[PDB]
Amino acid sequence: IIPIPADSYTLGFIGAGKMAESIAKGAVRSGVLSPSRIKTAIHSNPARRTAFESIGITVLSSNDDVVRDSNVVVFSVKPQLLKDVVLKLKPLLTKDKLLVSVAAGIKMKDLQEWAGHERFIRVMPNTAATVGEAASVMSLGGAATEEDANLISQLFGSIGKIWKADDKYFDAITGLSGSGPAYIYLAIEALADGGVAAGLPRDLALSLASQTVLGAASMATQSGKHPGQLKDDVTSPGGTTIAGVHELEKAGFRGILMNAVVAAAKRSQELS
Amino acid sequence: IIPIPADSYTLGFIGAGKMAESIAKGAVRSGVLSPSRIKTAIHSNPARRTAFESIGITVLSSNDDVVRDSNVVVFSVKPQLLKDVVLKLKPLLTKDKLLVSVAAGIKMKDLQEWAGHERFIRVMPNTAATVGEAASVMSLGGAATEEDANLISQLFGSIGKIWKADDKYFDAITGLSGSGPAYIYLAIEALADGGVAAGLPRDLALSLASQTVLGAASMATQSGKHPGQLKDDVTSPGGTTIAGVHELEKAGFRGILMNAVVAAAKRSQELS
Amino acid sequence: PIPADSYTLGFIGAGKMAESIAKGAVRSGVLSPSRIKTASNPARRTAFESIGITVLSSNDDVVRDSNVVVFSVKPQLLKDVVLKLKPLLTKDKLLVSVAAGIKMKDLQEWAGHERFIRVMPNTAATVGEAASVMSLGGAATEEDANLISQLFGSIGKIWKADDKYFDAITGLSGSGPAYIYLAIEALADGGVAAGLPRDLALSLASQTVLGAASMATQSGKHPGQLKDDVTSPGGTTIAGVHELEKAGFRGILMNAVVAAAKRSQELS
Amino acid sequence: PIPADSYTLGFIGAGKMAESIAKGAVRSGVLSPSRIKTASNPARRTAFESIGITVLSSNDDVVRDSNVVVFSVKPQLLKDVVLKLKPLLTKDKLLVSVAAGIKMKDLQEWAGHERFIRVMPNTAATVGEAASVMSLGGAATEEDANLISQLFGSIGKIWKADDKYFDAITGLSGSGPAYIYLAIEALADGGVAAGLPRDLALSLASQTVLGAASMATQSGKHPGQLKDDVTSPGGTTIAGVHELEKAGFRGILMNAVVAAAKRSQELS
Ligand code: PRO
Ligand code: PRO
Ligand code: PRO
Ligand code: PRO
Repeated sequence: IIPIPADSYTLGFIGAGKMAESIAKGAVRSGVLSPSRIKTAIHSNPARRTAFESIGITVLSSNDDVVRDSNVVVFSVKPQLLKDVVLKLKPLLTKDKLLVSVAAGIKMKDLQEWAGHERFIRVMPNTAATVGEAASVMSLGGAATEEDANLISQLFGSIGKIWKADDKYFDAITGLSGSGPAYIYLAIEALADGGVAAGLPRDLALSLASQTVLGAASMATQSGKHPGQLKDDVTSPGGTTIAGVHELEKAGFRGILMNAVVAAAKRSQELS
Repeated sequence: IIPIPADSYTLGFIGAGKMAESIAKGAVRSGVLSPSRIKTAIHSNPARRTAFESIGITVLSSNDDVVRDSNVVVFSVKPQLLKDVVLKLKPLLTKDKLLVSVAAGIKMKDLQEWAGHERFIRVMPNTAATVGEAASVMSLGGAATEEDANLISQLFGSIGKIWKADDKYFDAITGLSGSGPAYIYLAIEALADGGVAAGLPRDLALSLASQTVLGAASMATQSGKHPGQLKDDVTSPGGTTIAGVHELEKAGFRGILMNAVVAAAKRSQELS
Repeated sequence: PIPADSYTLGFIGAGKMAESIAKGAVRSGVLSPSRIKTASNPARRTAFESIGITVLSSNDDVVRDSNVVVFSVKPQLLKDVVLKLKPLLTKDKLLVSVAAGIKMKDLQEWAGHERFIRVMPNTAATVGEAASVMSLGGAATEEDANLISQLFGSIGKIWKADDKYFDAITGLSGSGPAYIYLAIEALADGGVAAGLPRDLALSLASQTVLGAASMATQSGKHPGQLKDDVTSPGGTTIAGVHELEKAGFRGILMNAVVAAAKRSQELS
Repeated sequence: PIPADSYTLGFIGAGKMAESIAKGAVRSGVLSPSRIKTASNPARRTAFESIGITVLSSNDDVVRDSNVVVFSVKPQLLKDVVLKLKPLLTKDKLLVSVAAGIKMKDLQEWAGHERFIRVMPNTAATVGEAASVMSLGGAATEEDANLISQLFGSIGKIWKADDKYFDAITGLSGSGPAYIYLAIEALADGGVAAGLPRDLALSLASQTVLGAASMATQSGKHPGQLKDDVTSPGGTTIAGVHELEKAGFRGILMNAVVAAAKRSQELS
């Protein structure tokens, strides 16, 4: 358990999907890494190979060599495949390498057993990694150090925001930050549909819906205010806003979003 | 109707509230122009005076003089006060001066009648101007030129996004981009409450809710995809996301947000 | 490997579905009636003979003379029919089941080999607009799959899917037509409620549904984008869409598919 | 009589609908491009020229050279366009409006005669599956009606109805497609909710809806009878139907048609 060189470490991606690509592009764009310090492996796909080569990253032909040449290894293969991929690589997963999983649903306990050591970090990002606005959370294996954690905070700080949480919260986090985008995509469509129902042109309605939601969320993220206080700031007496809010409350809007989160968290638990 | 000098115009703020401050700071930050080209008038308030002076803007003691010395005049007084303010200034509101109103609910027809001419532009921003992510729309008076329009698009561009729309759409716009932030503030709180209901710590739940909403909206604003396609991208077969979406649909979630927009638009129309 | 242009096809079970597949294959020229065989009912006999197909008197002989065998007997009877024919079901013969609810695992065990394809069509086979899905046994080849794609392309559209999805498919493409029959009737009733004559209302409802689905199948657009294209500002379409959304219309159709899939699973 | 086999057709308004009609009429051989003429975008010129149709530079000349004239300009513009052309709108020329919301009474007053037919198509014209209805001006002949049935039979189906029904028709065939687009999406979402892949779920949802509607349009059966045909005892289909009925599904689609019809009436 030698510390990972903060400025000079090499990063290996096992699994070359969208999420790996988003992390690699983000890390390069923000200067956390240069492409020469990143490796990935691809077998079947010439298209995925292009995506990585086109940003200056060397694509090797085996997972084995990616691991050998990497200080930090990020596993992003489909969850059902991960176990076998880890077991295959096990002899090369020496304790001087920091391992990271972004696989949905795979608990720390299992990651550590498969790898045979506890220098492992688990990250659950979400779909907004693509535009650098992910909501990510990380949990630490029993041998992951504070310096390991900071290294991974910096890496994933390049695709959005990142927080720390106990592994036991990850089902619930899945129902909120993992699944929540889709609740907001519905909301944006419905707002647009509402604008059209009130007489707006479709393109304007949709533009305004998206940006209105973006704006409100930015107010929430930056203002340091409770959401109740933000709602109080825009609800003028007997005005348009409070009329709309009242309809939401009549229908139990808040409860409906609570139910979604809860059901999704419950499904996450059931999928084990 | 001489064109406004694009590089050398002077700007006057009648009404020195948060919205005027935001536009002024933004314009200066982004280099659209220097504080020396900007004037505002304040009577009662030494605190509002500080806010403007502290960014290098000269505060005069009368509205009359602000207008005299300005090519472009932005009215941001409370809507109920606007009519009387305009009527008082009317002799000074000559056709060579481009007028702009950010007042909620005041129609172009009325602006033009009060001012006695048609070189008037109406801008309806929303509350996210504070963090530079406003959803704004502009309508043009009968004598406002394309160049006038561009001058305003550029002036305002510091506070968010701006779209052009007929004045007749503005009641409805109020129900969507004006009032919509409060719908999202409810949504953020409800998502947080949902996370806590599923076992998450409050601070994490709130941080995730806000950033999950921000991320989704960013995906919608940048991706070029229909919201339905974005939802389809994140709904894995039999997964957590679709379970949550299903609860939203069972409850008529989209129809509720439509009802809010429509009721708010209806209230806007009733408030005249 | 089955001869692509000269194979013979045998139908075990001579019901509506087998008739539809036979007629479709002939109409479209995939097959000539002389290349088709099938095996109490004089009326069913007529249906096959009337399109030029030879009706034999035993299942055994249909199998002997066929490269490809399609089983369309009632599901509860299939096991015994297959076990009876087993000695004749040699590996050079591609077997196909259209039986509702019978898993690939079971088909393969009954036959004693894995050169088996499962197809689940739906009721619209009758008018050549079936929504069908196929799963492949462990020894079914790509060429076997293409042969069956071509055969069932003659009665509608066909897609590939893992056998494990077949319960859920049943709740969507199997059961979905009924959801649409209710919708057509309710649309007609709606037209009448708004003052239209009944015959017109019904004609419009059916052809409106047909037209919309054709737009969906051919446009390459997401349904949401299609809905956006027709929803004029403050117009008639959006007013109607708003009533749907107030009532949770989407959710109700999701519930139907989910409950039907759950029932399919329970029926094993 | 308009010459049934040799008439020339003129499009005043060169939007999507006019393009769909022109392409349909050509594809099906009702017309050759040389027998069609049209007269706001240099891009729209390409769309018509690219299928062999001559674009003229004035509405006046389109009319002069046409036996049959189809008005597809935006409804608010139609009155002024007709009034401008009035001296050229002689009684030997059959006039047609596809403009939403414009009553026969008004069309006839603007044109100064009653040899006018009104057609309300819907969005599925683009794929040749429109649901259209026509009403006849006081001087439109049976032969005029047949000519227009044939023309619009090239973009889907067409029925006759009194002008007074056109608000309600709008709520049903005009607005209905969107109801179906929501249905298709919801059925796909339902499939995914039951475990299906998205692409398969969507493909199946669209084709299932297309198939069902084809059964309705071709079978000659009442929708209730078609629902009875697919609802097996205690099976998957009836479990899904039951969920629909628990929620009042039929009523919701009735509400949509009614509210849309009401809005059409309000938009005058
Ligand atoms: O609550 C209201 O009426 C004002 C107007 C839109 C934004 N807030
Ligand atoms: O739907 C699912 O299961 C995955 C996990 C969260 C986002 N998509
Ligand atoms: O939404 C509307 O008003 C138009 C007319 C029917 C189809 N779309
Ligand atoms: O209702 C049932 O169970 C069968 C299966 C789908 C079509 N009808």
